[PDB]
Amino acid sequence: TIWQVVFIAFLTGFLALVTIIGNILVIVAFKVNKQLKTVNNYFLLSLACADLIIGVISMNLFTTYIIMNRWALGNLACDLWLSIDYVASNASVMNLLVISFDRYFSITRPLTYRAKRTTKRAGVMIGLAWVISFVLWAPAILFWQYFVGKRTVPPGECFIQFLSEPTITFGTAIAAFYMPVTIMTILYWRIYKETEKMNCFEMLRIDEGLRLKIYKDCEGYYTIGIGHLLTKSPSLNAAKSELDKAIGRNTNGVITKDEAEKLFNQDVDAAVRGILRNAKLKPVYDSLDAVRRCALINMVFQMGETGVAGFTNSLRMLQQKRWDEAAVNLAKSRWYNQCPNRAKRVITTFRTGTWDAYLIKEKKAAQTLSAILLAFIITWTPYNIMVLVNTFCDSCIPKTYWNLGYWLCYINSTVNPVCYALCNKTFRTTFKTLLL
Ligand SMILES: C[N+]1(C)[C@@H]2C[C@@H](OC(=O)C(O)(c3cccs3)c3cccs3)C[C@H]1[C@@H]1O[C@@H]12
Repeated sequence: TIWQVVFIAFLTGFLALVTIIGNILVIVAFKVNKQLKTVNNYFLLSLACADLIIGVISMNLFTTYIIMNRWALGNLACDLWLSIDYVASNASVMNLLVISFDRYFSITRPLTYRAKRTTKRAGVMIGLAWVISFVLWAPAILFWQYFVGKRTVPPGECFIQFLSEPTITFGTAIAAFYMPVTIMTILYWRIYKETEKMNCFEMLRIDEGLRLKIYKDCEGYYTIGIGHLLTKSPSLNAAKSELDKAIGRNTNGVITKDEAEKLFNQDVDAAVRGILRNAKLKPVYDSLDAVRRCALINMVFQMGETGVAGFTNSLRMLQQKRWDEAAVNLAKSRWYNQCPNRAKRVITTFRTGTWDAYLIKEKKAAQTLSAILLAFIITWTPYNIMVLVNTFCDSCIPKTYWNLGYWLCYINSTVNPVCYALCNKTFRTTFKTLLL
């Protein structure tokens, strides 16, 4: 009978169609919307590119492989198929690594990486990923039968020769899947917790500013980098003494772009830990929303834990949601008189709720990473765990389970473009305007 084989093959063909029309919709949408011409979208573009080539070639040739239960198109066809397949998938997981380190460096490195990232740099990183994936797999497959001497793969099958042993296969699974997964997992949980601090920075870049030399605040106080007050005394000799105390060497005045970035984070974390430690700042910080929190930090980042602890009547109104009543309550202080230009933008935040005074695009959690990673894990885990199982025995895993797990790794490339439309609304309207 085996008509179910033809039926299932048609389903996989349908699945392959959904994959290729889903990925080409992403490619087209990116090149016609103009509003999606950002860096992170270009990473999703290449991810869609890798899913496209693996959804138009790999899924089709594997369908015929399980259909006729053999490989009857020579050895070169099998070698080139597995090469392109593995490279594309390895470029896919490296791309996921790129995205993971992308918006993580956008957090930890506001100046080194975040303030220096173009579409050209993205193409280099992606291009580098494909080159690495190429060198790792393509010569390893092709030039292996020309290395040992004779081909192990018999006419009628199609697999990898240097993955004969289950030990070397499991080792590759660790270094190419388990290791990237744990990293992306660690990074993601260090993004979801540290996404609120990204916008905390842009406020301090407007108020305090950025400079490598040593200047003076809106009152004549020595400060280097991003709002880091070295000292309060009008003496330059002792000002640099505190500067070199934070760096580690004789800067003789000026610093670099990475040093200023480092000294910035040392004062922000000290402020936040200065809020939680303080008995009059901790309940206030926990009574405000995540958006109103950076505004409070801006006060602590400047005045200090003590300076903000001197506003008793003010902190009481913040907890009691007396925003407009606290807006005028903060307009009667030395801070509002000495450096008033920035105070107008801080107080406005406490009475409205949004940062329309500072403008700045809002950034909340990782809306894209959660979908694509969970999809990537759930789909590929039944295969890699099966490799772990296959390692400690032989006939413990049937060929059917290998084919299914191989297909589960294929639907990963199918769900990935669907994850794009199941998140951002800009991708939604662009997938809707198309096709008409
Ligand atoms: C979807 N794939 C195309 C197929 C199944 C998956 O296989 C895996 O997840 C593996 O750990 C292994 C494949 C083979 C031995 S260990 C990876 C390989 C490369 C990057 S991760 C991922 C890729 C890989 O080509 C196979």
